[PDB]
Amino acid sequence: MNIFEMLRIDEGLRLKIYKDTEGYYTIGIGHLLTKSPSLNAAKCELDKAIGRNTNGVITKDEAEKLFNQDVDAAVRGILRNAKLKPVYDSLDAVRRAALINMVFQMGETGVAGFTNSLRMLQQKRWDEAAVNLAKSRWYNQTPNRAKRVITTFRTGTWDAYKNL
Amino acid sequence: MNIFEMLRIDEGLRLKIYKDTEGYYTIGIGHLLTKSPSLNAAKCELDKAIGRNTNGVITKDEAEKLFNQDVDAAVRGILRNAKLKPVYDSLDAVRRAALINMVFQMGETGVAGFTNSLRMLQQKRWDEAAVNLAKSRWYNQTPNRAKRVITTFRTGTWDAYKNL
Repeated sequence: MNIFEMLRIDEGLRLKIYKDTEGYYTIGIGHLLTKSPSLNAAKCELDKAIGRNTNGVITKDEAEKLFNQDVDAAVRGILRNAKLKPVYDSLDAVRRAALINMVFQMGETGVAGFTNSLRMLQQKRWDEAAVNLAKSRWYNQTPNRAKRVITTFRTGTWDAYKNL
Repeated sequence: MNIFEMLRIDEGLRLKIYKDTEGYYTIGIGHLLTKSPSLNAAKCELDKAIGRNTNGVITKDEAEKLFNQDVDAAVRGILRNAKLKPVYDSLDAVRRAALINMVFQMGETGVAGFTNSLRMLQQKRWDEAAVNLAKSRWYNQTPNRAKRVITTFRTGTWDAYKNL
């Protein structure tokens, strides 16, 4: 297990534009196209992301390339951010995947706002961090993935992703 | 006077996205970005049309390139269409500009639907064509330009664009 397998489980794979559970247009492995309610906006953003007139449908290799870029963007965002980098640097490889997962989903700015949870993870207070993360808006926005990500931070194991 | 000067008068020039009188996002010299109500859709379509992240603002040379492409697209659309080509081929240079003007605005499919007006222009019944065009939905959608374009078809002169 690693960050790629973890996110494949949390995001699933689609080759056509679809709306996530919050209503946002998404494609590939969790690639957010726009938060605009406009399908035409999403269709244009897709064409921009891929470099051709896709007519709303991508290939398997195109999905993999976007996923590679999106994971790298999350790591880049962590590394540039003064609140995220120290936490990332302090974590073991499994817990680093849980952090990248959160930034992949919510972005650098969003995750950097989890001030108290970040502090608890840096202090290695795993149980208290898990309790605190479960109070966040994130926990109800995407509950299935949030519970698995929190188990990962709590335990430092892949228990939540076993057999998935 | 020619088609370029004619359209500069009818469309005006803007270097930032604006909405036309029908509410559609437009830029440059009458370059329609989208009929979607979404500004985000329009912003993405602009980036696609130009080939860079424009942040909603283009250069004078970029406006000229889009205008060159858009006039050529209108001529290409006339030449491929069985209802438009015979009319175009029959018209003098001034009246051909009035026809290109209409196709630049409404598209090949749209203008090809003016069955009776097209027939009258091919038959050189200028007065009757002018009366008939003034009954169309186009005449009330964009009345200032429609009156000038109709004068051009009626007279075969540039009278309607003199000093503008």
